[PDB]
Amino acid sequence: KVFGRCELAAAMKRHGLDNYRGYSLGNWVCAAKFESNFNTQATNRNTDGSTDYGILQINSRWWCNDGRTPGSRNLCNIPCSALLSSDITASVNCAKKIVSDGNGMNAWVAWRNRCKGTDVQAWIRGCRL
Repeated sequence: KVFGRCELAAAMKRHGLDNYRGYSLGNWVCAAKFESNFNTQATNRNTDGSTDYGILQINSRWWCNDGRTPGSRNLCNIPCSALLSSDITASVNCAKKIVSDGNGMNAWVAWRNRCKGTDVQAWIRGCRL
């Protein structure tokens, strides 16, 4: 599923991401835009052989099991395919664990390079939240 901007903001808000660990909703919408273009089915393979899955491009080296990332962990205790569903609940629950791991949203390269420091609240302007 390809979310609309306000559609995703509203789903994310409903799942408790607004101000989660101090990150306002716009940060999460911005990260999702640049990680996946709001597409829950986005996958991208990394040169180490791990793969990033879903709307927040969660990586199989630590966070989910795809059966093909040898020596990897499964810290969200989920098949990576669960991160591709049209229902974002699994991606959100796992992202809450990631952002708690010490480095905050810097664990998302696109957020650090394209969202961090910018006027992120623009990503939720005009939405009925």
